[PDB]
Amino acid sequence: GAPATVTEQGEDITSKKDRGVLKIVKRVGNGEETPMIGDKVYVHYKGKLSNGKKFDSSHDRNEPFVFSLGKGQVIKAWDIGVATMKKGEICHLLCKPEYAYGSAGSLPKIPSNATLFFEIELLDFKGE
Ligand SMILES: CC[C@H]1CCCC[C@]1(O)C(=O)C(=O)N1CCCC[C@H]1C(=O)O[C@H](CCc1ccc(OC)c(OC)c1)c1cccc(OCC(=O)O)c1
Repeated sequence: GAPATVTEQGEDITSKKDRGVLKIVKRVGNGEETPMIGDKVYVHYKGKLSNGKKFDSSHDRNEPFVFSLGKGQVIKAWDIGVATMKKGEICHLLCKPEYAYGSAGSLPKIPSNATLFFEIELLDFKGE
């Protein structure tokens, strides 16, 4: 499925090139530039365990997820990934536990040492 496609075809977007965060652009965004650090970003996402089991989706509450980019308000893979996106883009990310919830996890739904799949749609962003 989609996780396996990222494993097989994904671009390594980490600074360390350790395959910790892998990305495929699924829909090219029409936006010109990536958001700046600090900007308010508006996203819709689907989150799955590596095995494909759904754990959360913003589409279940019909509400975009909103955070400030690059401020450590979310897991490291998200700060890394969203920073590479343009407005309107949908990407798939595969995130090793070092760049997500590590040995601690996010219990009960996310276990220790989980590799996570996310589809992120960058709906919009506004300058810090
Ligand atoms: C099973 C995970 C669910 C649980 C219900 C809320 C969303 C959820 O956390 C999720 O789907 C998720 O895994 N997210 C949410 C979308 C952004 C990516 C990821 C996330 O970073 O969530 C943070 C978790 C807290 C966090 C923050 C910073 C971290 O590193 C610096 C970090 O590392 C382990 C962990 C998040 C942020 C804000 C709100 C939130 O949940 C809603 C709430 O608390 O009101 C969850």
